[PDB]
Amino acid sequence: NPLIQELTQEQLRTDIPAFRPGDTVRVHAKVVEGTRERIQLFEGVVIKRRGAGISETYTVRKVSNGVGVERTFPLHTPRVAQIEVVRYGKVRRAKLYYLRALHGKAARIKEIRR
RNA sequence: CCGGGCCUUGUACACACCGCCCGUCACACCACGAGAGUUUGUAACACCCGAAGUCGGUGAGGUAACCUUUUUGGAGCCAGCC
Ligand SMILES: [Mg+2]
Ligand SMILES: [Mg+2]
Repeated sequence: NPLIQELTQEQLRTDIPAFRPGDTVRVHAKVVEGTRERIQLFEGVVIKRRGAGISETYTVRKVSNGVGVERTFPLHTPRVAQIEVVRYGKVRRAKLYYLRALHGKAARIKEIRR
């Protein structure tokens, strides 16, 4: 594990803010077609971060057209150019898996301003 | 017994009782009903969820007009939230 950290330190990334579960975040996710490269903004609430160092992943939930969507990303990708936090929600949890069963007015996170 | 004539009478008969005519069945057609159910539609009702929008309450964030010091603070407004 020390060797692991020493190896993976260079591919670790530092443009990340210290965001949490509960807080809304936009991901500038770039997708690749081979001929073009398009960034698209996936906004959503963060249900979980999990992992250590470079195995750290986080998921982001959205409700596009009445269909709950849930998109996991590794934290340290070159294919995610920016991670904009836009609300600092308050929760008493780390894993917000209760949000999968709710819809809308009950699935609302209480913003803090901090 | 048959036939004929005269009166009268009843009749749903009038090529006039060798008349008329009821009902079932067979055949063909038509329309309708009931029917295990199946399929559409309307209109409400009881709950759940709930867009936009008005209204109400908040608004430590943002804010050229107003008052203030002018060096900034306020009033008000807005985003946003409920
Ligand atoms: Mg006879
Ligand atoms: Mg019928």
